Amino acid sequence: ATVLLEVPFSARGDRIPDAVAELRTREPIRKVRTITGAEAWLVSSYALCTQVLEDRRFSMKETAAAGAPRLNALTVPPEVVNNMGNIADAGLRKAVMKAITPKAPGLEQFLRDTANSLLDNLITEGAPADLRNDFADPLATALHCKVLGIPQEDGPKLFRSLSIAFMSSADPIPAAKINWDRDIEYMAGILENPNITTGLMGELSRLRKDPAYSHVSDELFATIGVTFFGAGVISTGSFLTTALISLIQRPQLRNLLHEKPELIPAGVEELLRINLSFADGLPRLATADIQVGDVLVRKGELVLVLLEGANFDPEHFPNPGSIELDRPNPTSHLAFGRGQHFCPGSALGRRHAQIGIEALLKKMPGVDLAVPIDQLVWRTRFQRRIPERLPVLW
Ligand code: HEM
Ligand SMILES: Cc1ccc2cc(N)ccc2n1
Ligand SMILES: Cc1ccc2cc(N)ccc2n1
Repeated sequence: ATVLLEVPFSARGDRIPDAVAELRTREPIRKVRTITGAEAWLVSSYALCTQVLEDRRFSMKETAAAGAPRLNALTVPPEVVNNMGNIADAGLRKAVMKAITPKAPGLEQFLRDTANSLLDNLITEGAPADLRNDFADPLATALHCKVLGIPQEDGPKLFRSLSIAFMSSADPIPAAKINWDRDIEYMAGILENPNITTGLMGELSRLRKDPAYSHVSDELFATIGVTFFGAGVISTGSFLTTALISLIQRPQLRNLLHEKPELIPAGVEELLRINLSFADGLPRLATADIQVGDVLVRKGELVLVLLEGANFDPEHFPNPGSIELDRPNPTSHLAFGRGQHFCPGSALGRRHAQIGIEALLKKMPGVDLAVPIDQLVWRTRFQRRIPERLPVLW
């Protein structure tokens, strides 16, 4: 006897397992067991993934209900899974969205200046350099301090919560509550701090004292700061790190982007499409009985939308494992989701990766891995796939 197929399949972010294409062809929705022991429906074709993400009867918020089959344990309060919903209900969606666009005056120059300073410090120190810990993550942390309006020197301590906050664990994590409560107290202090007048926290601090928002809770305001810092920093640092691996492993493309930097936006869109940074399918709970392909998903069951299942589907992206800069459907991948919950940080995430890549290719045009690829250590039981260190020379 064999056991029910377990997810996730591999924590490696540098290769897609051959199993995914076999599942997609044979059984694009099928039962799997998650790390909690729950059953779920794993959805792996582009057609069926888009169906589930575009049907709100597959609910994000209901994944937090007591008693439901779980992908992993909550690392935040259950009402917090619903954070964007709550932002919208408080009338704060347009203001949050405006504050996190990469369009603010000087923001792109700040990203460039910060990427160049981090790269000059690595060049001074000499090879090997670690492009995750000493490049992509500090660039993500400095960008999000600037976008929030909070001091750059507060970025490292907020960042240190993330290796626990974004765990994908079978059981509750006592350190995640200690760090969440601390980080909420920090963001509540920021809303009372008269020096914080710019970015997303300066805007929320003003709206807090405006009569049109006098009954929005102080818990929501602090929560938006902790959730957007952590989600933005983990998502952009982890995607930049694993896109740098895919670029370094393609020297022909690396040289083409170095020679024609105007192609970096189209290269970043293909690196988003092939990115394996999400370690688990996106979870949803059925709120009704709904036909998905050959399966009737029933009310209360867990569905997992496998982003690389959709993004490597050759029926939608022919020659899916190849980076092609002239596809006719280049932004139609699911790297930022789809539907009601499509990432509000999409533009910021694209600009962070374009600027970090442009700066790296100008400063270190000979960048290459300093260890054999199989020597990267892939973090396990985490919501992202990331190498613990990314050693390069140039
Ligand atoms: C390359 C970088 C990023 C990637 C690949 C990314 C990916 C995603 C994906 C796949 C979703 C959908 C989750 C779902 O439907 O279950 C999402 C949602 C979200 N993202 Fe991003 N993200 C990125 C950057 C950011 C940034 C920069 C921020 C904020 C500063 C951010 C904040 C959020 C929030 C708050 C949600 C939940 C939206 C809702 O529930 O309606 N993300 N992200
Ligand atoms: C439930 C949830 C909430 C916020 C999220 C933010 C992201 N960048 C990615 C996935 C997210 N998922
Ligand atoms: C045997 C079985 C299996 C899964 C079911 C899910 C439901 N929502 C209702 C009845 C069910 N019955």
